[PDB]
Amino acid sequence: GAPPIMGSSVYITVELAIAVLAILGNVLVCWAVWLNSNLQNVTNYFVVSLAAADIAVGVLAIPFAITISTGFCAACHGCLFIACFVLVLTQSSIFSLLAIAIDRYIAIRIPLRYNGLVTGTRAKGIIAICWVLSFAIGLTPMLGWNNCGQPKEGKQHSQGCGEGQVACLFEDVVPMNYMVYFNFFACVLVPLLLMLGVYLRIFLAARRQLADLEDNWETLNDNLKVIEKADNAAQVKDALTKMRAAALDAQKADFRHGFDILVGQIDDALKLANEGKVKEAQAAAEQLKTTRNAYIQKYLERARSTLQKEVHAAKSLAIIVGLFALCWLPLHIINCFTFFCPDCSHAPLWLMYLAIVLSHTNSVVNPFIYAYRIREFRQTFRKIIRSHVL
Ligand SMILES: CC(C)CCC[C@@H](C)[C@H]1CC[C@H]2[C@@H]3CC=C4C[C@@H](O)CC[C@]4(C)[C@H]3CC[C@]12C
Ligand SMILES: CC(C)CCC[C@@H](C)[C@H]1CC[C@H]2[C@@H]3CC=C4C[C@@H](O)CC[C@]4(C)[C@H]3CC[C@]12C
Ligand SMILES: CC(C)CCC[C@@H](C)[C@H]1CC[C@H]2[C@@H]3CC=C4C[C@@H](O)CC[C@]4(C)[C@H]3CC[C@]12C
Ligand SMILES: Nc1nc(NCCc2ccc(O)cc2)nc2nc(-c3ccco3)nn12
Ligand SMILES: CCCCCCCC/C=C\CCCCCCCC(=O)O
Ligand code: NA
Repeated sequence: GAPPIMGSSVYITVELAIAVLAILGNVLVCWAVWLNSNLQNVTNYFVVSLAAADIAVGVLAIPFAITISTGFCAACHGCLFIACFVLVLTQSSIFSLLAIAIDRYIAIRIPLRYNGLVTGTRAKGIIAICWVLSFAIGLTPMLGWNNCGQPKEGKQHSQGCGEGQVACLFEDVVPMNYMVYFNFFACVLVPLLLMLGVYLRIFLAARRQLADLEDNWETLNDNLKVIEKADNAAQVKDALTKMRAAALDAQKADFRHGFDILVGQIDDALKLANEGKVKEAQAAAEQLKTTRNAYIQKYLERARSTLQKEVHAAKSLAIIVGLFALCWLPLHIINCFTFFCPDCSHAPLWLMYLAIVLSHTNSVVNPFIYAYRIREFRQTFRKIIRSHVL
């Protein structure tokens, strides 16, 4: 077999390349939020917490990963910290992603109550709690759920470690039942499915409110034609009363002026209809068309635009969650095979390190998603680049 130093030279070189890109891209994200006040909102404070975790992958997790690949001799609990620190960062990322999804769900479901419920001070408290919990979850093996008590004696002496020390290799010290049941199923898979559900509910909420808007508009147009071809006064009254309710639920969901005019003109044409005079009620109802073409349509178009922007923004953030799953699932699935099929040959070492490298590349991608999908980030990236390096 080829000397190990050659394959490991490739692995280390790729890891360092990834580390550099992870640091630089995510520093740019934090720099962007710091300088641009329009990026300083609660949503982007979770983005920054996420960027901080990805910087930490480059500065600490990748160096740790290089170290533990050598199988060096170490006190088992020190090795455990080297092996598990990345799990703290991945857990922090999951909490940040989950918080962003819930944030966007609150924004679209109760926007009038959003800024009252979701504040920067409460968000900062949530970020601190999530980091603390990330340390507890990621370092649980250090509390005793580990195989430090059953060291591999052959590797210990073949590597020449003193006693009290282990050959520091991930799968020798971190139990597979922890990685599969606790880390993967409970701490990764369940939150991922939760976020899938929240984003589904976001798109459904946006679709329902768009439909409601269109319904109210066609209800105001349909009943206009009804009034224009009516003949009994009860006819005109029935239609006008269905326009008033439609006009009010649209009011809830200088346009306060446009609707005052609309409601007033409906009330006018309504009191005429109650008095029997229909032709003058129809005449009064036909001026609604200019209030509609002058105010209501304009507001219904920008309400449509706002929802479309929220949906497009929700899609961009959902892409972040999908790429997280794509980059981390292979390693988890491999662990499932190692754990659940003792009759299977272990995944080959080159595939293990490909899966590790892939998980680390996730710390590089998010800055690119922001620049391509989010105008405010893209433009802030441009200004920073063209001004502070050229
Ligand atoms: C930059 C600062 C904030 C963080 C860096 C701290 C890192 C380098 C420190 C903190 C704890 C340290 C570990 C503590 C215990 C051991 C066991 C020993 O047998 C080998 C070294 C080893 C594995 C240390 C490696 C270095 C280590 C991981
Ligand atoms: C998108 C998410 C929900 C997909 C997660 C599905 C994972 C848990 C599934 C997909 C393929 C499955 C593996 C397929 C084959 C085997 C071999 C069998 O001898 C042990 C179970 C084992 C190892 C399965 C474990 C569970 C597994 C890894
Ligand atoms: C891109 C993501 C979503 C899907 C990738 C699925 C990958 C991780 C799956 C597809 C085929 C799987 C391999 C199929 C066969 C074996 C041989 C067995 O003795 C060890 C596990 C091992 C080596 C599996 C490891 C996991 C594996 C490589
Ligand atoms: N199984 C596993 N192994 C490693 N590194 C050890 C790779 C290895 C595996 C077997 C072997 O004989 C020599 C080396 N890192 C790992 N990281 C993870 C992981 C992180 C998050 C989810 O899974 N799993 N995982
Ligand atoms: C400024 C950020 C500092 C970055 C710190 C990262 C440095 C790499 C950390 C771990 C390498 C040290 C572990 C090597 C122990 C080998 C001891 C031995 O010979 O057994
Ligand atoms: Na991350």
